[PDB]
Amino acid sequence: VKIESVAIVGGGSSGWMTAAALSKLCPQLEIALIEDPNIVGESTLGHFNKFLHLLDLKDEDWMPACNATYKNSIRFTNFREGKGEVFEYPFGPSLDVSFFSQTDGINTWGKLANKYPEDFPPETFARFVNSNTYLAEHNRLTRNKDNKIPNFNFDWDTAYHIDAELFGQYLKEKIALPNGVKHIQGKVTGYQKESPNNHNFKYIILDQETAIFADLYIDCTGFKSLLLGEFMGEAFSPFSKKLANDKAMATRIPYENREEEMHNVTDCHAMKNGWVWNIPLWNRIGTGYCYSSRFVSKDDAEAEFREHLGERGKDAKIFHIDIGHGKRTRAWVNNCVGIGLSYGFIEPLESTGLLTTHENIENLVYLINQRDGYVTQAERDGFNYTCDHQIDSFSDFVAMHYAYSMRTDTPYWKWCTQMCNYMPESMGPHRQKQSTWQDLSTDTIGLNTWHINHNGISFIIAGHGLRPQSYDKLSEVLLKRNNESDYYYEDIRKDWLKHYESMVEYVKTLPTHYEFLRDEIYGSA
Amino acid sequence: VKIESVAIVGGGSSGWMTAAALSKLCPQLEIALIEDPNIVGESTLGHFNKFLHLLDLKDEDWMPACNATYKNSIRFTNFREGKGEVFEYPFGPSLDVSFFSQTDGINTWGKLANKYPEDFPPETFARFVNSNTYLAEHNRLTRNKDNKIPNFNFDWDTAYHIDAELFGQYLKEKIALPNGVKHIQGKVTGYQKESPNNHNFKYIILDQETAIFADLYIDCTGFKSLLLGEFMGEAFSPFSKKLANDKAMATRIPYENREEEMHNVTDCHAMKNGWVWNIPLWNRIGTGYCYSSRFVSKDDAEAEFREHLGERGKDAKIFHIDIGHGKRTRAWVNNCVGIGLSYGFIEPLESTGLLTTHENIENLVYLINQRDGYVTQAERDGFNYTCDHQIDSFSDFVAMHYAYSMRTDTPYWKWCTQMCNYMPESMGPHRQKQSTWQDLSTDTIGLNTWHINHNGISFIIAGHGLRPQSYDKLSEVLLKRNNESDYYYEDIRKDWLKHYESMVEYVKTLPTHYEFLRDEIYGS
Amino acid sequence: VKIESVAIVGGGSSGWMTAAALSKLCPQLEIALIEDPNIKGESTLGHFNKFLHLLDLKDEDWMPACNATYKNSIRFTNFREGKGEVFEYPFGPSLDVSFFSQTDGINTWGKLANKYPEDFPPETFARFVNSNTYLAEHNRLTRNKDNKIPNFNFDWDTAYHIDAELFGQYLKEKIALPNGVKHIQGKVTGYQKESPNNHNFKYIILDQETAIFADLYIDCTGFKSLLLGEFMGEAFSPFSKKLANDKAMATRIPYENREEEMHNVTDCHAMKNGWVWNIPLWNRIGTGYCYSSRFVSKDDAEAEFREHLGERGKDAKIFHIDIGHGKRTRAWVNNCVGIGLSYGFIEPLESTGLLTTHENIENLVYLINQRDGYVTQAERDGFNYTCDHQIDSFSDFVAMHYAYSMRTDTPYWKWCTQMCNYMPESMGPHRQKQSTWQDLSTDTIGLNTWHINHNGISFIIAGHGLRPQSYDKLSEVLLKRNNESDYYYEDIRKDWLKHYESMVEYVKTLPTHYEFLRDEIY
Repeated sequence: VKIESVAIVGGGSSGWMTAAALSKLCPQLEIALIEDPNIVGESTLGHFNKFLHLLDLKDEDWMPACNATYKNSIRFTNFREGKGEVFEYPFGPSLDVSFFSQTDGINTWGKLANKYPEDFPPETFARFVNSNTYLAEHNRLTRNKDNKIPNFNFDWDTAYHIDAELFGQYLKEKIALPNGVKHIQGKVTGYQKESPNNHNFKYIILDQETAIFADLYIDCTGFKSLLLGEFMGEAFSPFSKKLANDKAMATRIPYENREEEMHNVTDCHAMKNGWVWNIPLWNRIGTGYCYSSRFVSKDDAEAEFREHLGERGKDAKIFHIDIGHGKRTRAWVNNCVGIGLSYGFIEPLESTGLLTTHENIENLVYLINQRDGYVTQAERDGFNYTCDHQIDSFSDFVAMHYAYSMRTDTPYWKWCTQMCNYMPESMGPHRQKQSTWQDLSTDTIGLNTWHINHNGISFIIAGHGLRPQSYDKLSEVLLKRNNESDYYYEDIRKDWLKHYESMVEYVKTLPTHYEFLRDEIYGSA
Repeated sequence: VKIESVAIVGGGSSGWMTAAALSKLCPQLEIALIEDPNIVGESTLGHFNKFLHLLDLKDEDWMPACNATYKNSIRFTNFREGKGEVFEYPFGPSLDVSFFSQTDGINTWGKLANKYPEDFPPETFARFVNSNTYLAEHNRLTRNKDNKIPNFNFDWDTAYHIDAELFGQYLKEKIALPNGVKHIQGKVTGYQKESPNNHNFKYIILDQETAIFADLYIDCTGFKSLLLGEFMGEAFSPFSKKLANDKAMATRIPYENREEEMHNVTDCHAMKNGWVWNIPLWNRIGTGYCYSSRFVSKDDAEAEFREHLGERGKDAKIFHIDIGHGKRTRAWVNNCVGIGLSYGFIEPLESTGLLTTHENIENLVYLINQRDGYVTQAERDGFNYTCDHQIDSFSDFVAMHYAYSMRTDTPYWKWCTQMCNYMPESMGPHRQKQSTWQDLSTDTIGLNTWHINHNGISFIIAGHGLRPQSYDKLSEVLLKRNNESDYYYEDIRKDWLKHYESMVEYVKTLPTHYEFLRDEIYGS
Repeated sequence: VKIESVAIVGGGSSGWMTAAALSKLCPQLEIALIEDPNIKGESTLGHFNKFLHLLDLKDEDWMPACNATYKNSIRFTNFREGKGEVFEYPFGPSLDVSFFSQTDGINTWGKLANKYPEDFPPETFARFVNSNTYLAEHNRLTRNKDNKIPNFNFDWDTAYHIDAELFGQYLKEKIALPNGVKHIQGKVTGYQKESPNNHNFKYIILDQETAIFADLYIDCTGFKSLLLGEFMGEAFSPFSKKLANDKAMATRIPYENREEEMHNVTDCHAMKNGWVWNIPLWNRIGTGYCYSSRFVSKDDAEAEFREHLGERGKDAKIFHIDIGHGKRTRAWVNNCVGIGLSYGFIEPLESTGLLTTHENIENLVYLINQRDGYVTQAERDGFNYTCDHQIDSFSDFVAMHYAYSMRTDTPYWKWCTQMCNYMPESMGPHRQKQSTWQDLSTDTIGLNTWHINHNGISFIIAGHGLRPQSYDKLSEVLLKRNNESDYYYEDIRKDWLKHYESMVEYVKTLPTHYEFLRDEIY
């Protein structure tokens, strides 16, 4: 019954991330990884820091081995109104409450925005609640030893841009192979079930000859989903009802001015039929268009993409990917687990690429270390529920980036903002597992308030130009009960504007992203 | 593309309340109101104070222009047992915790009721948690300068009896027209959609000739629901599964003793097949029967109503109204929004008449002021959810007034209390959006407790003669674990009974409702 | 119109428990109990103490009248791994927080288990959070006058093993009959509804002759469910989707060494196709096999059971019962209420036998004392909701005892642990009324935490060898955010191990269960 041996099929980031984690955190396991000899930049979340910490990986050691750079924020260019306007979702555990009204809490920024519009445009919300914003905005970095950047923790509030394949190659050479992971070179061609009615793999077939025996098979074969989707036949739920993007093209561009260009951030540039990601690495920029075939041809999207990239557009080698934008109905089916794109994928607008991967890895390590590799159907059902809940949460969050945009300038954006219904279940009599659309609507229109329970939504709807109270006369009328006054907002305004001007001056004395990497991590170029 | 111009169809309270609010709080809007030249008293909630404050309306200015009087409570005569018994739902932000046991909180009154029944009949719950109750009970009023009436704020804890048509006429002359609302006299006869697939109104037609162009059309046509219901074809969900009342008749009665009769309160008198509202105005009493055609004829209901009104019943002119007791499945459909009875209506047992109106107005003003009139489908879906949730909440609350009655003396009351199932979805496997029936049942029978989360339910089930713990031996047994004691209830009893006797004495030194109105608002 | 008179059909524990409660707490009621002359041991919860306290019943008076003994814990032998391993669910109002990390709360024991495995095996969770555990473990009892056993209250944290029939006979003679409950000897043969459309009983028929008139009819007829199930036709929802056990056999075994054997606890011994209960009474041990006919024959289950009982297995008289393992879709239908097995039943793995009974009795007493016997449809619908919610909760809790076992040694245990899907609704878009499976899965795999909201689940999954954080490196990494340290766990370990060794020494000076009963009760 017990999982004693594991066969991982696939050797990308997902394969070696799984092999490394299992080899280090589950030493009781015998592990093999099957990789086909005969066969690109990505940004991470805060979540990634937990994975790195669990594997004892120091920035100094692994970052140079995969052209990694630092990431302090996701930047949204052209998303609100399609006129080059910018807003950040900076990394942070919690909103800095330092300049908040005692009585208005999180709603303080919105009242400032109503009273003093010229001083508090949408891009000021992030600055007003998160100082990581300043590092991102002026492309600077610091370990913040003396806490001179408020409520910023370098280790945990800074994530990474990585070459995922080289990251895998690092985990392979340094963690997996040394810990006795058996590297098997071969193509998985077929499988044998245990019996007509027992749908567990008895073994999988390598090169139409060799049978690989394992207690648990892990599918790290990406969009193919060879073991979970094909062999075990698990259905695929697409996200096409709230997310229109079903295609991606990707490319590598050389740096023109490497020091200036190697940004502290993943930029997301909204286009006519989707958005383009910008991922600075040590040696190059990784960039791609996520678009909707519903609204644009492959040829038209590529002409768009090249035009958008300028001179570096013309000779850029572009690779088209068919993206499984959705999830399998289950991650763990019989004696096979989907880890990475074999299970699920959200377009990386919230740098969610590796989420499907390290979440499932940590949840697998959790169950295997529970009772020496013994697991019940109840726990596997729990694994499926936990990781299903998560990808549904994140897919709704990503959908909100489109839903609240002001853009109606193309049929794509007219669909996203004016036609698509994001709350179809909301008029029914039953409470939804995924109810953030309903709850946000209640809090904003119903109660005229934000809440720290919006962890992330607040930065997105702020950047799209929404406020908890849309007009000041509304705020005024709520003070009238207990004969209160807003005059102290004049002091919050003056004091904060002063704090901003001096915070920018201090942040300009800090090393640039490139300088920090050169001096602290690389020691070179 | 953004809402720059608005066409409101319908005058009345709803039409002019919408025109005034939009004209003042959304100055960027071009506004027109279409009213058909060829064509009553009602009570408000606390909610109404927010509306008045948003429009800067001072009591001195608007009250005399629409025969308005003050309202401190909803009074329920004849609802528990059908024997003239009375209980109040007084206005208040929160339950006054002053005489509550630290350990029993809200359940203090119930334990007093069990221990000292003669001293704590059902009508004492309201007195014990809200002092506004005393103003309502002795027909007195005060601005409470020095806070000598505990936890009462005159501005916000006092609502109003108004003539709704004259209130609209005030908003028209003083706010809407001055702020450039374009008054168009005409009958809306038809409409033209934008295209085969675009179901937005391209324009609406006036007198089968003139096309009115607007970015957004607001339906204030009342029960007709001409734009939302008829033209946009939005379905109607009736409340007939929990609320039986589908008819109203209404009348105007002259005062016999105006000073004595012009009450601080909306009285709701339960009858054989529904209930009669009493709304004191400056110059008259507004009164009507809400009834169920399922259980009584129009002529039987009218004979009932006239008998109930006494001598003034005989010559009273009575106007019969067909009430759309329910909601459209959506308020905002394409480029048309329902505001008022065009969207929804709950019989005014909880003075909820204007709720469907000022809630939707405030939620519309909120979205229009967000990004200069630009709104997403997500926000309109949010608007529909918010205002649907609210009318479902309030319709359940109103249903609870019937459900928990002791009355089984007519087939109507036998249906309300013994036959109607108010919790049909509750035995299924899924959690309901509307779960107050389920939650109250769990709190009372399951956990033997009330909660401040029952904001309002507590006054109603208290008045119907329910307690969180139905018998004292139950309370006794829960203290027995850690050898704890109730002896201090003797002191809560004596101290409170003293506080009541002296509170009535103070309240009797205050001006009467009529005196207050005469001296502070009118000057007759 | 209001409940003035009540007819209880059935005279077991359920019948007389109902008659006694109503007669004492609802004096306004006229009460009759109909019992069939030709119709001829169980453990309780803490909740039973509330019932006893409501009826003013002192241990000294009622315990000897029904061969009652004391019960401080449910013990689970052979349930984790099928190798004689034991863990307790001891009685307690709350988890004792005395040795908990301020920052880790309930997760403290789990971190100790990871750091110091040899010192904190699964059986130590109960010891670490509940001292009642020590009384149960060393078969001792005390009134704890000086609170020398932390967070233990003798009156409320000690329940009972009772002969349920003799308990009913006591309530009959001492409370019900003296309070004027009218005892009617007869077989209920039929009924007449009020009209085509009014489905209320107008009366029920006794011996095909006599009509019994009552405002409210209470069905205490057990699995028969004559009034609720048969006459009112209320459907039965079985629990076979989560609980495989559909059969029970039961027996009486004499004591070999009564002093040593008369345990402080209900033992639940997991077998090949179910589990055997051990209920010590004053004069005998009551014992039975709950099993699944799906996985084992009646003859095979009985051979199993006799073998398990040893020498006194061979001559033991065994009584086979067909158990209605489920609930009626409603308890209160028209003017008839199901109380006891007529409404619902969970196999007594969580000593839940009397739950279906005293909870419905207390909920009925609650509504009747509200407005002098007047009740609305809303209140009756509320009664149905409350008592439906409860039996669904408890049936899920009982299912968790199987679901999380390590046993795969028979097809029965392979089914319970590796095949049965306990969370079928969980992948849907709607939130479930019953979502403890979903919420426990989220708390453990999702958030790597336990919660006091698991009141009881924690003892079961702890005993099955599960931890909130499964490995220590995971704990380490979560401290790293807010620069926190675990150093102080060395002191929690040493301090607690000291407290345990001295707690065992003190508990050994206390009287044994038998000594306590002999000196205090008999």
